[PDB]
Amino acid sequence: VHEFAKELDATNISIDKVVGAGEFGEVCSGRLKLPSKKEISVAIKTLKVGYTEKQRRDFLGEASIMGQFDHPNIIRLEGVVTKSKPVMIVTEYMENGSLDSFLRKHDAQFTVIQLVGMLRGIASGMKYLSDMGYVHRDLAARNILINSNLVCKVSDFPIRWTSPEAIAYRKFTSASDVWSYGIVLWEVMSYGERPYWEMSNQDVIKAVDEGYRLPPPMDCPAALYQLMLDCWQKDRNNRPKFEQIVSILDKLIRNPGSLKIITNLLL
Ligand SMILES: NC(=O)c1c(N)n(-c2ccc(NC(=O)Nc3cccc(C(F)(F)F)c3)cc2)c2nc3ccccc3nc12
Repeated sequence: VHEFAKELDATNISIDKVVGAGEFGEVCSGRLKLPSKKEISVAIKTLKVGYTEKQRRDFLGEASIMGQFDHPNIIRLEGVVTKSKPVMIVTEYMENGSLDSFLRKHDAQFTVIQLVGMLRGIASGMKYLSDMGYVHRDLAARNILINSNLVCKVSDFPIRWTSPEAIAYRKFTSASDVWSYGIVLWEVMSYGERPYWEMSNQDVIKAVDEGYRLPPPMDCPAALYQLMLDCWQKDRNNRPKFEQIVSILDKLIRNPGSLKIITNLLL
């Protein structure tokens, strides 16, 4: 793990609060004193006490992966603590939490441009990840974190987010991430509505396979809805690349004049 993750000295780490239960144990908020003496807020993921050797492997393997990325829209790994206890992964702090929860608290309270800003950020981090040959496989609004300036960053802590072919025979590529991105794009313009709500999973699979798609969110610009449908092409070879998605979003930020055109599943 130490090839990509720095071993932090625990005396440099202060715990301030428990802010959630994660999968391998709790997540906390705290501060990290860097070698240069600067102090930053961090999120601190603790490995649960009484962990098995395997959960350790997996807990840290997440840090091996994260430590390979250095990008403004990917969660930054500050380091790990393994030569003392509890075992920790320390990451940059994101004040406004998961994106889906955050947007649900603020239904219809942002401008279309603010929302596109969030989406641009996500698209840019994914462009980087796919450039490194990484397929995320769990790209979803709940795995996107958003900081106090509304900057969104890909993270990773699922039928509704998965492409038909990935569901069908585990064909996971960057194009299946692009499918998931279109779902994220729906989640954002919907302010955190569950994709396909509570439909039986069997019917989510079946409906999408027959050509049905999520409907446009309320007041959704045509441009963003068409982008969702492009992301949701049945033929994975026909989906945009992340680089094209970023380019499209950069255009809509330049001219909100394009966004003026406004638009149960649709076939
Ligand atoms: N508020 C924050 O700043 C939080 C924060 N940074 N984390 C947190 C801790 C660990 C992760 N881990 C990862 O993102 N792992 C990971 C694994 C594979 C790939 C990638 C990626 F590179 F980005 F593709 C990341 C993600 C997020 C949280 N996990 C939480 C879990 C539950 C509740 C709140 C949480 N808050 C936070």
